[PDB]
Amino acid sequence: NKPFAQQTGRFHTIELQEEGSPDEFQELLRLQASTQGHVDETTLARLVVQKRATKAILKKLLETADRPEEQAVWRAAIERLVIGNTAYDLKDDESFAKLIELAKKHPLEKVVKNVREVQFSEKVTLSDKYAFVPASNQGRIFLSHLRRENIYRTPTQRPLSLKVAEEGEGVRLKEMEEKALGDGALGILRPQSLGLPEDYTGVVQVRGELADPEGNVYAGLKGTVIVDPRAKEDFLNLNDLYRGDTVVDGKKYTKEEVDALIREKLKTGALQLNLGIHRVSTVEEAEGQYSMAASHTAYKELDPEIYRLLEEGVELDAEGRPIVPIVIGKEMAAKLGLKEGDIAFTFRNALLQARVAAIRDRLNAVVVNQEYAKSTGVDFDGDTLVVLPKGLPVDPHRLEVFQTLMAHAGLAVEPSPGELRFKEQLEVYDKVLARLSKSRLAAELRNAGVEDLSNPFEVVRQLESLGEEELLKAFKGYLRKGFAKELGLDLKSEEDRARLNQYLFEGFLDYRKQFQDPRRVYKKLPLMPSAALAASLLQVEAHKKEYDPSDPVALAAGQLTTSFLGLSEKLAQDLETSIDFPKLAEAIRAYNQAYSSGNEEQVAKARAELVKVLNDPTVQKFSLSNLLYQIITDRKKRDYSLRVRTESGKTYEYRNLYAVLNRLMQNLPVEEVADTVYDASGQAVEERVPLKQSATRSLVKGLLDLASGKVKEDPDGTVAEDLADLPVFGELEQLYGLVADAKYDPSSLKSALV
Repeated sequence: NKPFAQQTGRFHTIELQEEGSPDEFQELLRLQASTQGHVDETTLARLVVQKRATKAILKKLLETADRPEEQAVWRAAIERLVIGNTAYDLKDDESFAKLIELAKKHPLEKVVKNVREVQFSEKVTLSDKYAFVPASNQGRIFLSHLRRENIYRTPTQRPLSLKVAEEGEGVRLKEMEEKALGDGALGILRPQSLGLPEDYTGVVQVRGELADPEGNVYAGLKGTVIVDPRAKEDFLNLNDLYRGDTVVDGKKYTKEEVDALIREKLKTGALQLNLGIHRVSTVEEAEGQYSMAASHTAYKELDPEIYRLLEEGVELDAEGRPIVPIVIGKEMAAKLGLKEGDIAFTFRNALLQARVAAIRDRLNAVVVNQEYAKSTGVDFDGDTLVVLPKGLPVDPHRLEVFQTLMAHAGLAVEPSPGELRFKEQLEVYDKVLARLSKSRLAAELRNAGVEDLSNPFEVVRQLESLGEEELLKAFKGYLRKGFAKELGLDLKSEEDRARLNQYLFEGFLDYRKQFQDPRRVYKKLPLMPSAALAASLLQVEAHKKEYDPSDPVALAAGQLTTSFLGLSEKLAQDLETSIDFPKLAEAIRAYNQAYSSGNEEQVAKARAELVKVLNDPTVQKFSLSNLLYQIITDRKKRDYSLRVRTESGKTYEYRNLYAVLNRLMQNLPVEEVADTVYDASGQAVEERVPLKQSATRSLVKGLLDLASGKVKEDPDGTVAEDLADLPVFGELEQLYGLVADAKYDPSSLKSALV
C-alpha cells in the first residue's frame, strides 16, 4: 500500500522527478541518435541524476526550515556543494547557514543552474525515482545502498513485528544451504503468526528487516515466505537475507562479520523482525488461472509427497516437448477442469506442458521443481505461473527449439545426453525382455492386445486396463524371477524377496502413474547438440560488474539507462515475425538426429543447413535483441555490459546499449559504439570511454547554449531546433553548471548536432 521506507520509518523519502514534468534524460538521449552513437549514455545519466537530486535535496532543505530538527537529516545528504565560485561544506554550521541564506534570496532553478560540483554523503542512497536518507543517525544500517533500494522502495502494507529468538515464542533463524527453500524464498512461517485468515496455505511476498531496539538493522529481507500451519515453527533462513558487505564508520563489515553480530543479539533476546506484506497469493483468473510459484525443495519437511513427487524426473514426450510435474490447489484444479494425471500448460506471466502430479485441499500456489522450468526462468520472489486447461488449443514448443534459440543468445554449453531416471532398471528389463519376447508368455500377451512389450509401464497399464488379471500376475511374476536372477537376489529369503518388490515395484513399476514412457523420463534433462552449436555461432555474453558502491550516483545513473527497455522489446517482437519457425525447427531436428545416429555425410549437411538458418541476419538480430533485453533489465541492479567476439578474433564491450539498439535497428555495423576493444588474449587495445565522456560534457554544453543563442549559429538543421520552445528545455538548463567547464570547437558544433 505505501513504500516500506515509510511504513517502517527507517528512511525519509524525497521524490527525484517531480509531478508529470518532462524526462530530460529521454531528450539528452537523442544526442546519442544524432552523433550515430558517440556520446556516453551513463554520463548523460549522471548529469541528470546529479541535477534531479541536488534540486530535490535543496527544495526539501527549504520546506524544512520550519521542521528544523527534521531538516538536520537532509543536511547530511550533501557534503560539499560548489555554486558559482563559492564552495559550501555543509558540515560547517557556518557554510550551511550561508547555503540556506542564498537558498531563499534566489529561485530554485537558478541555484541549481549554477552548481558546478556536488558530493553526496555516504548516507544518501539514490535511485532512479527517490532519494532515501536514514531517519535517525543513532543506529547503523548494515546493508549496502543497492539492497536498501531493493528492500525499502517496494510498497508493502502495514508492517508487523515478530519476536526473534532461539528458544520460546518467536521466529527462529536457521543457517542452511543458500536458496535451500528455492531461490526467491527465504522462510517458512505459519499463517497465524503474520496475521492471515485462519489456516491460509500458500506463499506471501514480504519486505522485512531485522533490527534491534536501538535502531540497528542487521539484515533486510526480500523475497517470499511459505505460509503453512502444518509446520511447527516460524523460521527464516539466514543465508537468504541481505546482510553486510558495506562500510559502517569506515570499516567494511563482511557478511560473516555481521552474521556474528546477529547470533550475539539473538541470544540476548533483543532482536525483532519488522515484516511488511506486499502481495498474498490468491488464485485468480487470467482463459487460464494463476498464482505464485513455490519450489518443491521447500517441502521435503512438510508434505514430503510434494517434494518426492517433483524430485523423480521429467519426461520428454514423443515429439520432444517436456512434461513437467506441478502441484496445484483445489480452487485452481476446479476452475480449470483438472484432476491428477491431467496434462495442462504453464508459463510465467517459454510455454511448457505440465503434468499434474498432485492436487491439494488448501493450496494457492503452483508448486514446481525449478530445475525443470529453468527454461521459463521462474523466480520464487513473486513470479506467477499461469495454468491453462487440458484443451490444448496451441502449439507448445520442443525442447531443442527454444533451448537452441536461448543458447544462440547467451542465456543458457556442450552436447550432453541427460541422466535417465530409470537407467539401471531399464537395462535389467531389456535383458529380461530378450527372453520374454521369445517365450510362450509373450504370445499370450500379444493375443490379449498388448503388442509392443518394450514399454513395461504400458504393458502393465494396458493390462489392468482390460481385464487380464491372470496375464498380469504372469507378467508381474515373470519380471520378478527375471530381475531376481539379473541382480543375484535369492527369491526365497523373505528379506531378499522384500528387496525385489522394493526395487522392481516401489522403485520402478509404480511410477507408471506419473510417466508414460520410462525410456524418456530424465533426472538431468539433456542439452541438444544443436544448442551447443547455436552457442558457438554467436559469441554474445552478459558480463557482470557492480556499480561503484562508494558513489551513490552510479546506481541511480545506472537505473536511468534502463529507461528504454521498451525499445529493446519492440525490436524483439518486430524481429520474430520474420523468422520462419517451421524451417528453424526442421533444421534443428535434422541436426540433432544426424548427430545422434547419422552417417558422416549428413552430420555434415544437417550442420551446414541449420548453420545457414542461424547465421541469417534476422535470426542473429533476434537472438541479440533477446540478450540486450536481459542485460538492460539487469542493469537495474549492476553495471552489466554486453561483450561480443567476432571473426576478427577480438571481443568488443558495450555499455551504450541505446546506441547498440539504434545500430541494430537501422542495420548499421555495431562496432563503432563499443566502449573498449580487446585483442584476442590481449586486452585494452582501445579504451574509448574517457573520450566519449568529455565529448558528452562538451556536446551538452553546446546543445544548450546553441539553443539559447549564446552561440551565434544556426539552430536549425540541428537537435537544438525548437529545444528552447519545449518544457524539457527548462529542465536541461538546470544542469548547465555541471557542464560549464567543458569546451567545444564552435565550428564543428552544427555538424555534431544533426
